[PDB]
Amino acid sequence: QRWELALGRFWDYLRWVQTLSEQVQEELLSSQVTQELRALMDETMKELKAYKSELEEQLTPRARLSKELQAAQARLGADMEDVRGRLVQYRGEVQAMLGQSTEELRVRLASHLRKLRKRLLRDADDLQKRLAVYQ
Repeated sequence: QRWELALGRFWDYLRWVQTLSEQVQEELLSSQVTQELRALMDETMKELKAYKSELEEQLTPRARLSKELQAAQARLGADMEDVRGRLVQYRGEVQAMLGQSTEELRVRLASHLRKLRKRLLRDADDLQKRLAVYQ
């Protein structure tokens, strides 16, 4: 699916960001990372909505699976939005610290991202299965 490929590009970027290399940190504090993740997330949600709408339009006279599918869409979007939000929060916290060690913040950020990756795995799988049934 187009939306699955767009989600793949989001994943590809997130796996690099997780490393929290000094290059990642440069591009996080400059806002390049959060700008790019926003673009990747918006494309994923745009393609997912377009696909769902095409399926919708293909159907005849399920009404419950429809609301549960809307919820599965929303969960994926919320997962991606929370990845971005954690990275924006990290940047704001570092700006506030006058050059002192960030190490504790990066350990906490890395943990938030690992938990979000588990959620992304399960929420995308649920959404894929639900879309296939809906079709």
